[PDB]
Amino acid sequence: DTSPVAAFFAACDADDLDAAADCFAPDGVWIVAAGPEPGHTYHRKEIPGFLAEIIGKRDELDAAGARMVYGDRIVVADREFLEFRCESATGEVLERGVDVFTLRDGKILVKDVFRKAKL
Amino acid sequence: TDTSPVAAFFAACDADDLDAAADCFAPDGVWIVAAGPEPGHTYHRKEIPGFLAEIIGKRDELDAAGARMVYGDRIVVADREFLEFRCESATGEVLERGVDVFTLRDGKILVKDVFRKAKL
Ligand code: NA
Repeated sequence: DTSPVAAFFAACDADDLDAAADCFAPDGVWIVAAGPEPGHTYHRKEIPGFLAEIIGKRDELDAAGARMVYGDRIVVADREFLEFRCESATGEVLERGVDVFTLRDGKILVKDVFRKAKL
Repeated sequence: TDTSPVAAFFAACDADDLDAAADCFAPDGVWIVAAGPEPGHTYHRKEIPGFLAEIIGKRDELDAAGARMVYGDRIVVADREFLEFRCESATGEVLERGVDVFTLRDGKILVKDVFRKAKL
């Protein structure tokens, strides 16, 4: 499996944040679900700092008893699709969404995050 | 015209045949909108006709305001289709953006699961 998406998640589980950032193309972006665009585009120079923050949040939520549950990673041509949800210790869903990846030359060109929301 | 119930659903909407649109859903099919307490809100089959009527009225006013829906290509795999969408103003400002995840069963839509970008 040569997917940079698989490589990205393996890097994050190993806490190898430099290897995780290197799964993105030189012009790659990470577009989070919330922000003015709507959404917010993190450019490549911003991904290391963002990764550090989200890995910290992952560890805190894990310590608080929550867990991330991923669906099947689905690949079609140059796109990968991945559903996810974070559940608390009670099963309450804390976040649910889907990642849409666009790949180019074996690197992540776009990680585009979409979410469910409360009112 | 593709026989996929996703293609059929959008064809019926464009044709303003809202009964035909709803019948693209399985008898136990659901439409999970992006926002609600779940998070999201699950509309069951019997509630889909009333919800469809609302969004079509919203579509018609946005269309009259010069906005347009721009759909990606339907990406088909396993028992599922993925469809990105965005609503743009007459000048290209993005008003809405998201992706539909369709779970299919026996030629009907079992789940339409809507995910979105959001402003703060
Ligand atoms: Na078809």
